[PDB]
Amino acid sequence: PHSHPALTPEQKKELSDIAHRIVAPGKGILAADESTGSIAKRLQSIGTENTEENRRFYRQLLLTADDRVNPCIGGVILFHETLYQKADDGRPFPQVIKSKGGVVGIKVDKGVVPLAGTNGETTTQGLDGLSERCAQYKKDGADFAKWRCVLKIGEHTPSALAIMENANVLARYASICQQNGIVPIVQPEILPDGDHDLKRCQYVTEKVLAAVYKALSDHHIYLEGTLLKPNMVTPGHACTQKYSHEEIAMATVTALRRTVPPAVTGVTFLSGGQSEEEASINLNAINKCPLLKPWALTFSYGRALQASALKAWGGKKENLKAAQEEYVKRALANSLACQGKYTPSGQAGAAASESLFISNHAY
Amino acid sequence: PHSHPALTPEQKKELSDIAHRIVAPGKGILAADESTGSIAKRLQSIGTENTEENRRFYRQLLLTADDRVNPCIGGVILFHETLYQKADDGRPFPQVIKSKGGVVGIKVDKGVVPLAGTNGETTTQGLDGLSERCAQYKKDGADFAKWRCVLKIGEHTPSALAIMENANVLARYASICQQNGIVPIVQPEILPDGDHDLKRCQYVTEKVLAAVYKALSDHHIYLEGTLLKPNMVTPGHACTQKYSHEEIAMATVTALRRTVPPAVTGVTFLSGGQSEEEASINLNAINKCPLLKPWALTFSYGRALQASALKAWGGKKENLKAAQEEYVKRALANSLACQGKYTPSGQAGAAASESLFISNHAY
Amino acid sequence: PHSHPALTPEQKKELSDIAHRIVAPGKGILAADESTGSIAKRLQSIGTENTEENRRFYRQLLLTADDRVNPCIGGVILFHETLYQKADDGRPFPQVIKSKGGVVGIKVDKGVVPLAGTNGETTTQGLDGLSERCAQYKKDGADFAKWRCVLKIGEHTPSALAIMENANVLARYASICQQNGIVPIVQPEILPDGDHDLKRCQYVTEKVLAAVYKALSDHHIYLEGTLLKPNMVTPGHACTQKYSHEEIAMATVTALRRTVPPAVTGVTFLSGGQSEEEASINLNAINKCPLLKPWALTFSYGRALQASALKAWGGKKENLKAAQEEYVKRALANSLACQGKYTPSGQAGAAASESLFISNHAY
Amino acid sequence: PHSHPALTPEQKKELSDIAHRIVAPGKGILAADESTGSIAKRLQSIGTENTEENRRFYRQLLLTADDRVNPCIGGVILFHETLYQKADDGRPFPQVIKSKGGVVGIKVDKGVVPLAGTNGETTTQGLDGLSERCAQYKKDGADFAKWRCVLKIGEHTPSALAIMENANVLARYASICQQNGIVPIVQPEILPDGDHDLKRCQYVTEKVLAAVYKALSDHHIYLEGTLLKPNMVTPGHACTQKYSHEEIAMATVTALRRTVPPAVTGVTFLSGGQSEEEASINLNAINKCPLLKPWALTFSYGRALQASALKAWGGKKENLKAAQEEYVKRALANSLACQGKYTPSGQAGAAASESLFISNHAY
Repeated sequence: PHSHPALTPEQKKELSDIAHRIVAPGKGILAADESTGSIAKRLQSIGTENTEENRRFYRQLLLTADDRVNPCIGGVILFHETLYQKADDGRPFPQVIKSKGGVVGIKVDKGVVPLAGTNGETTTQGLDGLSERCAQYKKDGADFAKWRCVLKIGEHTPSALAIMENANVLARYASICQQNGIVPIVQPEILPDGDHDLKRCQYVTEKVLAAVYKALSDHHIYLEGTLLKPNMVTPGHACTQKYSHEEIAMATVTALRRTVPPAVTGVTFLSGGQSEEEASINLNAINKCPLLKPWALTFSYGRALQASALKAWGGKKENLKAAQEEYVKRALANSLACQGKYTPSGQAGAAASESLFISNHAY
Repeated sequence: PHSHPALTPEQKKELSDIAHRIVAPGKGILAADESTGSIAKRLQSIGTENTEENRRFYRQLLLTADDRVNPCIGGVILFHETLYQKADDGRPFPQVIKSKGGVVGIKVDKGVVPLAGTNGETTTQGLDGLSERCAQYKKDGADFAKWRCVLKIGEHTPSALAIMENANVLARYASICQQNGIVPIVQPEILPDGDHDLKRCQYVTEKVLAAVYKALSDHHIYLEGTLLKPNMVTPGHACTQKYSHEEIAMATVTALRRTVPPAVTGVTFLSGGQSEEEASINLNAINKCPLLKPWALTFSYGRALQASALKAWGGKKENLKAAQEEYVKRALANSLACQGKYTPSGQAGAAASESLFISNHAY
Repeated sequence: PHSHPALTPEQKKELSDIAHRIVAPGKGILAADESTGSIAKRLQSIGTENTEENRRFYRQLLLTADDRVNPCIGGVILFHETLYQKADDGRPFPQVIKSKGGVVGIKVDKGVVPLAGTNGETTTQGLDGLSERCAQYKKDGADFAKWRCVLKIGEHTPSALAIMENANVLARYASICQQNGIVPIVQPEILPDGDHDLKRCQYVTEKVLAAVYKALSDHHIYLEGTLLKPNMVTPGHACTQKYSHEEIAMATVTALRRTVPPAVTGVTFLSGGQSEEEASINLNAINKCPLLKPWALTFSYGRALQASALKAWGGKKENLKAAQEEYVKRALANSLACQGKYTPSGQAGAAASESLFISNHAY
Repeated sequence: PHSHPALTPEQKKELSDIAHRIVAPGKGILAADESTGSIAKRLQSIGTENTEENRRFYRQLLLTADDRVNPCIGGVILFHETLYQKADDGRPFPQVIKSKGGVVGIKVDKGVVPLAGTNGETTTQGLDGLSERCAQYKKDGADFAKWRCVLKIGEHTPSALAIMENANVLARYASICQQNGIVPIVQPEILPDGDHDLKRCQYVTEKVLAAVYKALSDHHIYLEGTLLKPNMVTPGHACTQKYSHEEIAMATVTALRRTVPPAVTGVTFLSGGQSEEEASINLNAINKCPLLKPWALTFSYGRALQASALKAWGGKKENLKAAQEEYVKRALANSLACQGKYTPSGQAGAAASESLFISNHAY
């Protein structure tokens, strides 16, 4: 082959520094990049009207939490709208985040689209004008981008086409980001839907990650200047078998060790519909695995850090401090979990809200 | 594998019918899809200002060609602007085209962007919202589309990356079109730049087309519902070895036979910076090549069809008829070219001219 | 990519000449390259002993069928052993084939081996020292070779690995043959085993063929100096669905039209467990198909040419002429069929049962 | 996709155990697997005529080294012949190796052959019947195997065909080995020949290694049951720029971190023409590199351990005592280097006993 370096030693350093700040020991990411529609769903759930001020207010609640959260929050992913909003104090949101020590992030993909000739499989769009948008994003304080691709497990899925196409689009996305001084989060999300077991998800996860990394190589991506946002290796939600958190940990860590080169700065896990406490325990178990993990493994949770806070809010202005507190709490818990210092680990008799698929009711 | 019907019998018939209609014996394609920036160039070089009206009247000037052109033009590629323009008679352009018996085409790509880490190589964007766009274009009279990818020959180009990426993006575009009833014209354009010889161009052409058709296969593309708009196999514009028309025909056809499968309805050739006459002589030669050609070998020219017409016009509404006459003659000339029934009134056709590269000034 | 001529003009011409001779109009291939274990089975079924002497006689009988066979046989695929045996007059078997106007071929693969981590899939060995074997084989009268690869349709097969691998091994084999002056017959054989219907077989046939030609292109294979020996697109042997011959014909032609480039000199179909009649009938139908077929569509039958001749001989030298006329009959019949001239023969004792049950009735 | 366990957890256990035993901290591999041809070269140099007895005695000299080498040698690669030879005490070589705590390895490839249509590139053969040989080798005491694949850097090398094919063959060999309980050493050898600089060598290695691991994944290879035998990152033997061992180590470690998954048990570097001292200094530099290294970084030296021992021997039995001491010292010197605890007694000594390899008069 022949080389024509995409980045200079100076470009690589900036990307590497940013990537390292976000996942520094004890820190994770707050995913509060819910689209106007997604957020509308949540706000509706807690009986609050999906209004402009309301959205700007709920984001304030999170980004304006007391200094207690600072060493826990390394990065915050915002939606295009939020990025251009102001706080009560006047300060534009990206500033509030930076003053507290966090790196500003922005979701740039434009949704998933169906791939013809498959069984409900998709790919993601958003590459058009990405360079210009990323250029403008870096200008407006943003440093890391988010892009979501989704894969499904089934009898004939994920197919080779979905694996190939999704891997390629991720590499294209990452390439443009790196050119604009923006560290790209690679997010090949494998859906926990179905009744497949643990090994299956682990096999599929390994296959997927393998393709992903080879594509990044083809597109000449500076891996140090990237972060991996994968799904935890877990059994399907409908799976009848039960698994210990330590099994989940072992599955996940092993899968990553067989595919993710040590050059990748970090792995920020998705909650994948797990409960707040469950997400912590699993994360802690992961960091507690006796296997050599050369990358940082932390969190990139949305609902798993907001659930209780959203409820505590309920759209009530007076519940401000109280709701923020629930978030500060989830914050600390996860700061300890990414360090394997989060005590809550050995618990199951009253920790899993999925015993229905274990009961005779599933047979 | 396992089948998952990308299209129904009905959908396939429509694509095939449209496709076949475009390249019927004696018919070619007029490429009038120059974007605002490219059309400016033309009007600028002749001497008329880049006015919207000047562009509408100009394009009218082509599409209003008397019935003589009817059996010649099977399709016309339009740019978005032109699509919603009306002729002086009040009738919208797509309808005018149709009343003459031609099929309306629409360019859908958004230009080429750079592939980081390459030697000036690019890919093409346009996929975002392309599905909804095609559906709108179809309701509006468009039955086929055009997407231009470009590849270059150089000491280290085209590389594996550019080849894979361009063929992949093309397959994507082809899938989105076929879903919406629009026949996709696949354009893997290899530039004639450089001092490379005929054999080099033939070689890379073969490696490009091969990757392309493997790509269409993976994406489950309906070949019968597509068309290939490639470059003729010729030597580089700065090459020293002079070749006969027969030599370029034989090289072109052999490369196609080695890569393009029989199911592809037709091959619409690009001019490639060739003079109006050169294009007709070459095309004619390819059709006169003794080798078996199972697909249509016709044209999809732009400059080769409107060079003189544009000139004759000179922006003056009074130059109208003569300008139009130039076009008809190039339409007729080529109509016979794609049938191997054409002959320039020379002896062994028109000769070759000022090629400083095939002279003492190239050493 | 970057060229590096694998063959000189003369080498290409040699290969092309040979390939074209084998598939001249009205001609096909006699596949009599049964391995020691294969011919043993057929011999034992009729009670005849499996000795080199018995084999030499059986092969002798076929190889010297009356001159009426000359125009029907373009080539004969022999097993190693036979290439070195002589006819009763002391003349080397290949020379007996050459004398009759036929081309000599040799089996070169070393059989299929299990693929790990698959559902009983395989690949084919035989590469080691193949270039040396081919140089010698060429010296000894062989002009074309045969390499068999087996793919099986199942709920999840052929897998991406089996397809990729089998295509790669074929391309390596072909390359070696072409470097030693021998025409390689690409045999991507999909088994009729299973209860999959026609549609399923066509889809699988199309996916596998695309991969094959991409690999051949990747390994710089000269298509004109190759022959493709595939399966006709038919329903699985266990399929309950009844299909007419015209459907079988349309499916097979459609699949080839969509994947086999026109530069391929010819397609030599194998019988695939069909009866002698079925083989002639389906191939005739194939040559009747109203679609454009740029390549010679012929036969490469083993059982479809011998089954009846084997029942005439029955191990007794007395039945020499009886056996020979049977095969002469089947050759003449397929010669018509490969030209779409075969008149399907009426009830001739068969049409209830063919020849090889195992035997006829013994207690 | 869908899994089909190529190995049972127990087989996986055994493979993992072997791989770990080989590269235990402070241990490395002695590559004494020279073919009859290669060794004859070394013997000629010391006026020793290549004979069955001489070879057997030189191997015995090396293998009978005093017990200090035991904690240095985790394994020894042998050639077929040697596996069945016995030391003067009546016990077969494999038994002795094991007596000294070492694991026995065998070279299984059948050498390289040229790839058609490339700039003199090659691929490796040796797969035919490999499983049977593996079953035999295991029976006789071999626990791991060696397969050499050669890659060359130049103006247009390695080519995609060369990367693709070699990576694929390596994977096929690995699959076969693991099925027989033999730990396969993946050896994608990039030649130091040429005048390319450090940057190019590092860039090429990364691309090759990425391709290799993608192939291993595709073929379902158990990484924990394999080892990697790569070249160190160094400029070509014809390069004129001066590089320090620190730059060498940095380039080397970096490339590995970017491509080799943490699951790979160990990495055994090969001599690469380097002098004995150069090898130890470089291996040590590598271990002293401040970058995170998840896998064991050791050696698999042949000439970098035998050089002075052969010379010392000089074909004189008296020099037996002498020769053995030279070996033990290099081994002890490398046991330390693979632990980053080695130090040169001032200068080195390369140009004095050889003048180096590449291109003095190269064959």
